[PDB]
Amino acid sequence: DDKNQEIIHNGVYLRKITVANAKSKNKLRERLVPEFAWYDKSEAAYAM
RNA sequence: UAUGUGAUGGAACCUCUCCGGAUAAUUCUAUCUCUUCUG
Repeated sequence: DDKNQEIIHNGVYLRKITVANAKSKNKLRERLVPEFAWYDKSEAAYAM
């Protein structure tokens, strides 16, 4: 995909979200965060 | 809009005095961006 005026997220996976602390253990963990299409349609690293 | 037997006003140089001057290498590396949902 490419950039659009609708700016609706179309993506999944990548990145490890940092938690705002946890009840048991506080450490980095990977989550399936939604993301927007890159703007490449050096235009090699972009997300939302 | 004068008044008459009498007008050198062509009868007078806006003249004189004062450095557009002083100071400045056309040079060059650390991020940028804020909301994530109990995890």
